[PDB]
Amino acid sequence: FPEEVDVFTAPHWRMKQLVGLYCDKLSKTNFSNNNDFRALLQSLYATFKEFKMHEQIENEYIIGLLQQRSQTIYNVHSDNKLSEMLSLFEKGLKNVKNEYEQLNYAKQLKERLEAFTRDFLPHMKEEEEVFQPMLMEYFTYEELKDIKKKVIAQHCS
Ligand SMILES: [Fe+3]
Ligand SMILES: [Fe+3]
Repeated sequence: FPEEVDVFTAPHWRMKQLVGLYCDKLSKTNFSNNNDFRALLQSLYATFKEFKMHEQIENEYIIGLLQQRSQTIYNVHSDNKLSEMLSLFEKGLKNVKNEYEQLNYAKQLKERLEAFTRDFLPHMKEEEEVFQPMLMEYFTYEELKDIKKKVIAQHCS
């Protein structure tokens, strides 16, 4: 699809960049060290806050509009369980004090992140492969250009 009407590709480039970044940080983190541990969780909190913003922008500026026009999207836009990811990080930052707790938490953190990323990727793929074509049908080219402008503005501060 032409770039100027593509409402998912650039934002998803950023989200994918962020996934790569936290996967790298996760692999290098020494979970036995409290400073490494906290730094990782603070980074995750920031990243997943941006994920949360991303989904919100989509709901408000894209999906909301699309659902109003198509009338055929019955479950639509998954949730990705971001609030619960954030609550997990918060518990690590607030309740984990020593090495035993850090290493037990780490096992669960890794499992939960793997699960999230396993769902996040297909979620983004569906938007690109299913929603984008639909937008092409229910909006004019110029309408989509304007939607993209708003979407980019919200994503980029
Ligand atoms: Fe989404
Ligand atoms: Fe998305």
